[PDB]
Amino acid sequence: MIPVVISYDIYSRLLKDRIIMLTGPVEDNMANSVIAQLLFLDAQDSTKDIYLYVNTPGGSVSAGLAIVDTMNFIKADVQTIVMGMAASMGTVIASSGAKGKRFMLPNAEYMIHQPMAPEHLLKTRNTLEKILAENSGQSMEKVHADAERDNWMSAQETLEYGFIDEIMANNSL
Amino acid sequence: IPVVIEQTERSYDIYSRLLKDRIIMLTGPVEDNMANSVIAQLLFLDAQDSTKDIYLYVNTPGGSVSAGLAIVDTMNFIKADVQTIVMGMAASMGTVIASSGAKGKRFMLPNAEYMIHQPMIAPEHLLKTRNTLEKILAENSGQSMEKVHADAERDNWMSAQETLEYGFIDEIMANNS
Amino acid sequence: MIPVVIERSYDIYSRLLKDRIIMLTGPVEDNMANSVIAQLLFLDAQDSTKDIYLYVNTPGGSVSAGLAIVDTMNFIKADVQTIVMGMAASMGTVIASSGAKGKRFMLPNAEYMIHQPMAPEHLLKTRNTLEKILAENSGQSMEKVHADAERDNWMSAQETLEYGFIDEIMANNS
Amino acid sequence: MIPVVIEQTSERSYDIYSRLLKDRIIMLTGPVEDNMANSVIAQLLFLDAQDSTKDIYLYVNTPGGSVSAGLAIVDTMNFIKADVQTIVMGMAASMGTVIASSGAKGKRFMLPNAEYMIHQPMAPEHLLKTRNTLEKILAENSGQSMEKVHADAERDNWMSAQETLEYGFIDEIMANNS
Amino acid sequence: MIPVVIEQRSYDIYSRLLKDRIIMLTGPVEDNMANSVIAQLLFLDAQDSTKDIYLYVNTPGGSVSAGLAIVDTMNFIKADVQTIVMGMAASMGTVIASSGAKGKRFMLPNAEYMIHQPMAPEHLLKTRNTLEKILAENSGQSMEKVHADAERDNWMSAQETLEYGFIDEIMANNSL
Amino acid sequence: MIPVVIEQRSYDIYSRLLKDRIIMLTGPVEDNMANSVIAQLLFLDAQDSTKDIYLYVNTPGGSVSAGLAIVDTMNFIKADVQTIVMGMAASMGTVIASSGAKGKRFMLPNAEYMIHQPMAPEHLLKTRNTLEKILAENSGQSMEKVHADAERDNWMSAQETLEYGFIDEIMANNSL
Amino acid sequence: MIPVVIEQTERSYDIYSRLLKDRIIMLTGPVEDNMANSVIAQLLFLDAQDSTKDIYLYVNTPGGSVSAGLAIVDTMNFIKADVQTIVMGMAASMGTVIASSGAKGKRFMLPNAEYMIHQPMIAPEHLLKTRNTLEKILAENSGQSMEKVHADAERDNWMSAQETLEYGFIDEIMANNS
Amino acid sequence: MIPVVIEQTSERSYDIYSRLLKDRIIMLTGPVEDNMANSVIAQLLFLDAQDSTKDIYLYVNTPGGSVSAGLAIVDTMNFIKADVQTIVMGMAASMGTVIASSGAKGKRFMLPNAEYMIHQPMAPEHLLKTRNTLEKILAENSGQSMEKVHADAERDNWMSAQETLEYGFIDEIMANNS
Amino acid sequence: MIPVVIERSYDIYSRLLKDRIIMLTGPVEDNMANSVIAQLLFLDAQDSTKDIYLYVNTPGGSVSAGLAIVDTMNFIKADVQTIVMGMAASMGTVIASSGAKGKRFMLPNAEYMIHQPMAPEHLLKTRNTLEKILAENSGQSMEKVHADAERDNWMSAQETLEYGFIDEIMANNS
Amino acid sequence: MIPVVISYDIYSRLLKDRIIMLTGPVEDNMANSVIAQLLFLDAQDSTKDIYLYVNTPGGSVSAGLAIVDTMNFIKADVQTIVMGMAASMGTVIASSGAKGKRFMLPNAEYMIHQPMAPEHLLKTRNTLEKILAENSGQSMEKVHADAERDNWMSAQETLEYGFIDEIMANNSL
Amino acid sequence: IPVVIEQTERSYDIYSRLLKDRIIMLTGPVEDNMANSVIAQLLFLDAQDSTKDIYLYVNTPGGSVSAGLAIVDTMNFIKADVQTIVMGMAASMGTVIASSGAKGKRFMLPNAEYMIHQPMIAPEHLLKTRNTLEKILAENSGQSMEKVHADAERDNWMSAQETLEYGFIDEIMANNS
Ligand SMILES: [Ca+2]
Ligand SMILES: [Ca+2]
Ligand SMILES: [Ca+2]
Ligand SMILES: [Ca+2]
Ligand SMILES: [Ca+2]
Ligand SMILES: [Ca+2]
Ligand SMILES: [Ca+2]
Ligand SMILES: [Ca+2]
Ligand SMILES: [Ca+2]
Ligand SMILES: [Ca+2]
Ligand SMILES: [Ca+2]
Ligand SMILES: [Ca+2]
Ligand SMILES: [Ca+2]
Repeated sequence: MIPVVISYDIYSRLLKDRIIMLTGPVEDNMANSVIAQLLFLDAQDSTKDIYLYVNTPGGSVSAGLAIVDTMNFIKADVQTIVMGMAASMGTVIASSGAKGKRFMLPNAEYMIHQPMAPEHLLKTRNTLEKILAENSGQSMEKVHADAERDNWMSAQETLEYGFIDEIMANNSL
Repeated sequence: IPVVIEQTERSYDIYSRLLKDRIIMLTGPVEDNMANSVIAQLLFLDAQDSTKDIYLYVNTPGGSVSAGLAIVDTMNFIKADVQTIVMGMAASMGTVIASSGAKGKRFMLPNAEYMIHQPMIAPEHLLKTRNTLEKILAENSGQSMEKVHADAERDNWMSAQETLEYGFIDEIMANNS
Repeated sequence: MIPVVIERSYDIYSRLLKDRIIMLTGPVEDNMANSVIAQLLFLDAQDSTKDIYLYVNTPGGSVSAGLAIVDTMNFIKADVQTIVMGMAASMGTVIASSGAKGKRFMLPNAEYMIHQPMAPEHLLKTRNTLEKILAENSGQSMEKVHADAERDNWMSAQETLEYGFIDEIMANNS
Repeated sequence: MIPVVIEQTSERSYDIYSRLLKDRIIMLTGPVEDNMANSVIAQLLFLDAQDSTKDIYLYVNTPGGSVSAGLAIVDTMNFIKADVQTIVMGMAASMGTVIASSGAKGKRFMLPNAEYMIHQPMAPEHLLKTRNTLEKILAENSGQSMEKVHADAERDNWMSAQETLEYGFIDEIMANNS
Repeated sequence: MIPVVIEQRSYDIYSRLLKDRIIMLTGPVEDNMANSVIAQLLFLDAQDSTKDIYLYVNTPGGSVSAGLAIVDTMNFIKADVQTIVMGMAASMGTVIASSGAKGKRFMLPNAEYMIHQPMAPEHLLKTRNTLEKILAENSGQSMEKVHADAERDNWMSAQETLEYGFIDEIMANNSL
Repeated sequence: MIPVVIEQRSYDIYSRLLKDRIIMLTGPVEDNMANSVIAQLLFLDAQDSTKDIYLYVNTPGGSVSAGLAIVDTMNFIKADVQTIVMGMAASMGTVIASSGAKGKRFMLPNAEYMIHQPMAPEHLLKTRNTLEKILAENSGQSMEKVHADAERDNWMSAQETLEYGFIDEIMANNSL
Repeated sequence: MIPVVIEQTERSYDIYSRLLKDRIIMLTGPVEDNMANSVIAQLLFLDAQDSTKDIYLYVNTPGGSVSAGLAIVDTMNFIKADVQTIVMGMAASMGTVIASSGAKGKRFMLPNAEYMIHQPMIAPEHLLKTRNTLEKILAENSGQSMEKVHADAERDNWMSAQETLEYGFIDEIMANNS
Repeated sequence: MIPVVIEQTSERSYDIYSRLLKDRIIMLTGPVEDNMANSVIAQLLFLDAQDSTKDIYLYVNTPGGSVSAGLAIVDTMNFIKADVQTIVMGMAASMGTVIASSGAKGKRFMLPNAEYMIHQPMAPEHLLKTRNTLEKILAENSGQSMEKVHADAERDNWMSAQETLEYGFIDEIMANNS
Repeated sequence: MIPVVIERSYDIYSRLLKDRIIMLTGPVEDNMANSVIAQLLFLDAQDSTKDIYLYVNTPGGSVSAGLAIVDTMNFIKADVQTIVMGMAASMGTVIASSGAKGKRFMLPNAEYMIHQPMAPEHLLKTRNTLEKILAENSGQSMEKVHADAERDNWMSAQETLEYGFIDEIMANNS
Repeated sequence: MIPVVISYDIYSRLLKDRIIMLTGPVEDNMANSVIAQLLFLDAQDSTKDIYLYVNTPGGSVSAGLAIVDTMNFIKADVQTIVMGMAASMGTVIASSGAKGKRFMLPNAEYMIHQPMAPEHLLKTRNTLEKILAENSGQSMEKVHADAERDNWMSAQETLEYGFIDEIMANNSL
Repeated sequence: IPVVIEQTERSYDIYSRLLKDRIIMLTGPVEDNMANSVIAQLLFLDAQDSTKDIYLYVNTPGGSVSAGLAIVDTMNFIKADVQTIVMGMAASMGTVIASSGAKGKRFMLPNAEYMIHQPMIAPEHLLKTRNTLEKILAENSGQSMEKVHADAERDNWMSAQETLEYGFIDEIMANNS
C-alpha cells in the first residue's frame, strides 16, 4: 500500500471525502473495487455527490458497463474527471457521469474507438455506441463514423463533441 | 483494497465494510477458495441475524460446478433470504447461483449479460451433473427442462430484458439520471 | 522494508506528507503518477493557502501520466515547489519545470535533460505540446527549445538555471 | 524475517530498522538505486526536520550502483545542516565511497575488516563528465589531488581500513573492544 | 511471519527471543540477513552493554564481506557475544562462531564444523589470508596448520572442534 | 524426416506418395503447411493436369486465410482434386474437403465432421459468410440451414455427412 | 538417432524403410496425429505398391487419441491387403482397438506383452457415443457380447497374452525360441 | 515436412520449392523481414541472370512486415529487367501490397477468396516520410491519386479480389476452373 | 528452407557466389561477419583481378566485426563493389562506403544513416576512427561528418549521392 | 551450414588451402575443431604453412592453451592473422604463432589482460604472462604490469610491443 | 563441422577424416552418449586392423564413472594399443582413461593440467568404486594405493612435469619453434 498510516491508503483518505480513483486498465478486479466504493458512498449519503477520477486505456466491456450501470443506479450523482487519458471503456464510463458534472484536464486526451462470437461483439459495440450518443447528444451514425477512426481528441474537441461539460483551469496563470 | 475507518479507531477494507451492511461480492471465476469465503460470509450473516436479507452481487464467468453448488446449497440452507444482483455478466454456474436467489428478489443491471450454457472424469457423470444444473435452472425460472436443455445448448448471450422474460430474474434495475 | 515513525504509525513517506512533502521517483507511469496526484489532491483539500514541496527524481516515461501530474499541479490553488535531486529527464523536466515561479530548486549535482522521446501525426502533436510547455516555463522561444531538445544533452544545475528551468540551486552546507 | 521490538508506553511496535531510526540511525544497504535511495533521503530529511543539532549515523554497506541516485544521497547529506556521520561496514565500492567519504569531516568511521574501492564503473562524452565529477568529489573529500585520485581509481584495487585512513577517505577505524 | 502474536508487522518467535537477547543467524550468509543481525547486535548493546548476547549459528556459509561485518560488529560492541553452533557451521559460519567471547562459545554434540573457505585472484587470496588469520587467532593454533586443515574438506565433530580450539564447551545431552 | 531413403534433405514417405499424386494435409491449417500444400498442388498440375490428385485431410482446422488459399488453388488448377477425410475434419478442414471435385469426395466410416467455424468484428462476420456460402455451394443445402447447423457444436458421422452433401461416398470396411 | 542399411539395384534406407520393403510398419508410443498420420502414410504406400500382399503392423502403445486411432483402423480396414498385428510390450486403450482390428487369424502377441481394453476420454453425449463405438468394435473383433465388453472394459485390469487369447482379441501367442 | 521431388537424369533431388524455382517460381510467404527477403532477392537475381527475357512468378501470401526489407524486394523487382508477375494468394497486407502491386503491369493476379489491405502500420518525422513514400508507390501502381490512397489506407478495411481489381492494384482475378 | 540449384547442389547463396556475389544482411555481429570475410578471402584467392559484388542490407551493430569486413575488403586486391538495398545504418554505411571508388551503388528506395551508436575514452577513440573513415570515403571534412552524424537523420539515395557515400543510384527499370 | 555446396562450407573451402578460422569465444568445442583441423593439415603436409585467422574475445584458458600446445607441437609453422579483435586467450594464441608470420588488420585491437581455487588461478595467470613475454621478447614484469590495465592496443601499439610482425596493407590506396 | 573432400567425390567431416587415420577425439564431459561414440570408434578401428595403433586425444573435465570405465574396458579389451594424448586438461575419469593408455605411449602437451581427485545411491557403493578408480590409478602409475588415496584427497592440479614424475604419462610432448 502507498502513503500509509495505521493499511490506511492515500486513496482511502480521498474516499472519506467521497472521491474514487479509477486507474489502469478496466478489468473485473479494479471494477468491483470501484463498484464497492460506489455502493458504500451511496449508502452513507445518497444526496452528496461522488467524484470519480478516471485515467484508463480501457479494457473489459462487461466490467466497464458494470461500473456504468452501478453509476446510473445509485441516486447520488457521480461527477467524473478525466485526467491523462480515457480510451475504449474509459470514455463510456467518464461520459456516463452526471450531465453537467463531467470534467477533463487540459492536456488529457480522449478516444471513443471501441476495439473488441462476432455477431455478439458487433451488438455490444452498438450498445456501446448507442451509449456514447445518449451521453453526447450526438447522432448514433456520427458516433459510429467517428469511432472507427483511431484518432485522439483534445479536451477542446471532447468539449465541442459533448462528452464533457468543462475543462479544468490552469490556476497557475 | 481501499480502507474505511469508524470512530468511537478501527479499520475495515471496503468489501468488509459492505459485509457489515450484509452485502456479499461474488466476483471472478467460481473456484473452491473464493466459494469458501462466500460460504463463510453467508453462514456468518445468517447466524448474526437470520431475519434481515443478504445481498449477493454476482459478476462471474462461471467455474467449478462443485464449488458453485456448495454456494447454492448454502444459500438455500441458511434461513435469511439471499437477494442476488447480477452486474457485468453471469455465465454458467453464475446463472445457477444468481437464479437460485430468493424469488421476488433477483435483480440484474440494465447492461448485464446472461448465459445458461453449462460447459463440462467419466462421461455419464458429466451428464448427470448437467441435467441437475438444467433441472435447477428450470425450477428457478418456471420453465420446462426440455426448454432449458435446448437453449443451454447454444452460446446465447441474454439481455436483462430477455432474462426477465425467461424467468431467471424478477426485476431489471433502473437508471437514475 | 519502508521505515516507520510513531507520532499513530506513519511510514516515512506518510510522515513527510504531514509536512506537505511528496516524493516523485523512478519511471513515470500510471500507478506512481496516480499516487502523486492523490497526494496533491489530498494536500490541496487540507489547505489551499499552504505550499506543497515536490521532490523529483526520475528518468521520465509516459506522457499521459506525466501530463496528469502537471495538470493537477496547475489545477490546485496551492503553489507547488519542485526540488530536483539526482536527475530529471524527459517528462521529469516538464513536471519539475512546471513548479510555481520562484519556487523551483535543484541540488548541485543533479542533471537535466529536456529531450522528449516517443500514430505518427499524434506523436508530433504531443512533442509540440511539451516543447511549448518547456518554452513557457523557461522564458525561451519555441525554436530554441526545439533545437536544444533534439540533442541528447545533459545539463548541470548552473546550465539549467541559465536556461531558466529552475530559480535557485540549493546549498552544499558541509 | 525482520524482527520487531515492543516498547510499552501511554504499547508500540517497531521493526528493528525503525527502532534504530528513533536513535537517528539510517541503514544504507545493498545496491544503490532509485528506491532504496529515496528511502534514505526521506529518512535524512525527517531526522533533520526533527532536530538540526543532533547528528545522524549512516551505516554504509553497498557494492555501489546508480550514479544519479548516489549523488542525490550525497547532495541531501550536504544540504541538511545536520551533520551526517558515516560508518562503512563490510564494503563500500564505487558510489558507496563517494557517499561515505562525504560524511561530516572527523566523523567518518570504518570497521577493521571492511573494504573500500573507489573505482567508478561507467553515452560517451557524458560518462567522461560524470567521472571527473565523482573524482573531484573524492579528491575534495580526501584532501588529495584529482590527478592522484584519477590514477588510483582506474587501477581497480581494494583498500584495507588502514589504507583508507592513510588516503583521507575516513577519519577513524573503530576498535576491537572484545 | 511465524508463529505470531499481534499487539494490545507482527511479533514472531524470533522477536520474542530477541527480548531475551537471543539472535538467530541461519541460512546462508548474505547482505540482507547480515544487516538484520548487525542491527540486532547494535540494538541490544545500546540497551545494555554489560549483558551478554546469545548468537545461535546454523549456516552453510556465504559472503565474506557480510560475514566480516557481523564479526567486526560483534567485536566493536562491549557486550560479550556468546555463540552456539547447532546443526552445522561452515566457512564464514566458523569465522563468525569462533569469534564469540572467549569462554562462551558452544556447540551442540551432533553439530558439525568445517573451516574450509571456498572462494580477481590476488584479492581472493588476500581475504582468504584474513579468514585463516582470524581462525588462528580464535583457536590458538598456528596459521600454517589452520591453512593446512582448511585446504581439506573434512567435517569436524564437536569433539574435534573443542580439541582444535574453536569452541569452549559442548552442550550436554541432558536426557542421560 | 521419417522413414527415409537417400539417393543414388532425404526421400521420406510423403515424398514417395507424392510421386503417385497423393498430398497429405494434416495438423492445424497455418501458413507454412498451406504453402507446402499449394506448392505440391501447382507442381502436380504442371506435370499433368488431366490426372486426378488425391488430397488426404485430417485436421482440427485453423487459419481462414491459409485454408482459402488451399481451396482457391484446388479450384484454379484443371486437375481434379479428390479429397478423403480421415480421423476428423473440422472448420477450415470441412471447407477444404467439401471443395473436392464433385463425385470424388470421400470419408472413412469412423471419421468425424464439424462445420462450425470459430472466429475487427465486421470482417470476422464477412469471412464467416464466405465460408458458409462455400459450404452451401458444396453441399446443395441452403445458406440458411448451413448457418443454422454451423452455429452448433455437433460432430457428424460419415453417414450424416453423406446425407448432408459434403461427401459423395463412404469408404468401405473391407474386412467384412 | 536410428541407423541406416544398403540394398542392391546402391541405396541408403533407414532401418524402418528397410523393414517397409518387407511390408513391416512399426507403431510405437502414444497414439497422436503425427505418428498416426505417418503410419497411415505408410499403409497407403504399401497399398499403392501392392494391394494384395499382407502387411505386418507391430504395435507397442499405451493408447491415446481416438480420432487418430480410428483413422488407422479405418485405413487398415479400407485397403484390401490383410493387415496382421503383433502386439509387443503393451497395447492399451486405442492400442487394443488397433491391434484387435487386424485380419482375423493374423493377430499375434509376444508372451510377456500386456493388454488392457479400458478406454479413457469435447462435449459429453458425444464422448458416450464414441465409447460405444469403441466397444462395439472390440465386441466384433473378439466375438463377445457388447454387454460383456462394457463390464470388462470398465475394470482397468491388465490381461496376459494367454488371457488375451481366451478373450478372442488375438489368435496366436508367439514362441520363446530359446 | 518439406516434400522432395526425385528427377532421373545423366538422379537429382529437389525440395518442392527448389523444384518450382526451376520454373522461375518464387514463394514469398510469412512475415516480411531481412532473412526471407534476402532469400527472395537472391532468387530474383539468380533467375534474371539465367535469362532476362523469361518472366518470373512471385506468389505472395504475407501479413506484411518490415518496410526496409519490403522496399529492397520491390527495388530488386524493378531493377531486374526481367518482368516479375505477382500472384496474391490468401492475403497481402501492408508491405505485401506495395510488393504485389509493383509486379509487371498486366501481370498481377489474385485468387478469388484472397484479401488485400493497404494500410501501412508505423522516430516521428521519419515515419511520416516513409508513409508518404509507400502511398506514392501504391498510387503510381494503381493509377490513383495519392490523396485518394492516403484516405483509404488509413481506414483499415480489407478489400476483396473484385475491389482490388476496381482499385487498380491487380490486373486479373484467376478463375474457378473446377 | 534455403532454395537449391543443381549445376552439384548449390544453395541460392552459393550459386550467386560462383558469380562472385556476397550478401550482407541482418545485424553485423561476429558470426555473419566472419562468413562474409571467408567469402571475400575465398573469392580473392580465386581471382584477384575480377571484381566482387557485395550487397549490403543491415541495421549495423558491432564495430569490431564490421571493421573486420572493411579491412578485409581493403586488404584484398580485387575491387569490392557495394550495393546498398533496403538500408544501411551505423556500421553498415562504414562498410558500404568503403567500396571501391566509382563502384558504390544504392537502390532508389534504400536509406542511409551514418550515426554510430556505442571504457569511455576508448569509445571516443573508436567513434573518431569511424567518422574519419566516413570523411575519407565521402570527400568531406571530419567536422561536417561529426556534426551530421550526431543527428539521427535518415538519408534518401539522392541525399547520399550528394554527400558522396555512393557513386550511382541504380535504375527503376519497370 | 553457411555458403553450402554438396555440408561443404565456405570454411571447408578455405581449409583445402590450409586456412583455419578461429572465431567467437574460445571454449572446448570450437578449440577441438581448430585442433582437429591442425592435426589434419600437419598430417597432409608438415612442410606447408597453416594460416590461422583469429577473431575472439577470449574465454577458456585450458582450451586456448590446448590450441597453443597443438600449434607449437605440429612441425608446420602456424601463421596467425588478427582481425577485428584478440583479447584474453586470443592474444596468447595469436602471439604464439610462428615468429615472423604473425599479422594483424589495421583497425583491429588487442588486449592482453587475462581475467580469470585462487592459488591455482594466479599460477595460471603467471604461466599466461610468461608466455606473452616469450612471444614479445619483453620482460615478464612489464607484461604483468601492462596486463592488469584494461586498455586496448592499436595494431601500431601491438607491433611496437612485439606481439606481431606486420600490419596488413590497405591495398585500396 | 568443417568438411574434407577426397577425389577419385565423397565428403567427411574433420573428426571423421582423422578417424580414417586412426585418431579419436575424447572431448567434453564424460557421459554415456559420447562414450558410446568413442567405444564404437575403438571397436571399429581394431576390427579394421588390430596391428596399427589408435590415438586417443583426451580433453575432459571428467564425468560419469560408469561411462568412463566402459571406455577403459574397451581400450583394454581390443587388441590395438591405444595411445593417449592429454591436451588442455584431464580431470577425474579423464585421468583414469588417459593413464590406462598403452604404457610407453601416454603423452601430454606441455601446458595441460591433471587432476586425480575423484568426486562422487548408497555410500558403501561410492567407496568401492572410489577404491577401484584409485586402484587402477595406482596400477597405471606404478605407485602404491595409499599414496594415490591421499593425493587424490586434495584438489591438486598437476603440471605435465609432475604428471611424468608421478607416473600417469610416459612423455611430455615438445614445442617446435
Ligand atoms: Ca448516479
Ligand atoms: Ca442529478
Ligand atoms: Ca435463504
Ligand atoms: Ca498549484
Ligand atoms: Ca563483543
Ligand atoms: Ca589467540
Ligand atoms: Ca481442380
Ligand atoms: Ca452447388
Ligand atoms: Ca485390410
Ligand atoms: Ca579490395
Ligand atoms: Ca607449429
Ligand atoms: Ca619455422
Ligand atoms: Ca589395446
